[PDB]
Amino acid sequence: SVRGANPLMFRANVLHMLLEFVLDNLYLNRHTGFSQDHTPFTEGANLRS
Amino acid sequence: SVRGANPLMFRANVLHMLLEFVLDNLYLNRHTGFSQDHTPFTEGANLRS
Repeated sequence: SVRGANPLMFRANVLHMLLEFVLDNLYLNRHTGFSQDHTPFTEGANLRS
Repeated sequence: SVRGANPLMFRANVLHMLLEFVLDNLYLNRHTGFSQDHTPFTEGANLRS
């Protein structure tokens, strides 16, 4: 069945999915500049672009 | 808008305008010649041309 799955491998497949979810979050955030606000919604705030 | 100005930039605008005023007002003063008149409402004064 395309719409079916065996309940006896739920734990194994869920924790393999957790492994891939960790391995796709292996990066470093990079500094990408800022710009001083000109509209008065947030006074003096520097927003990342 | 073509007729708009940011109210957060008013002070910088006014300071730049006063700087333009002072830099426009940097001159010396010529001694041009003057001519004596004989006016019934200004007797013998030495008015300048």
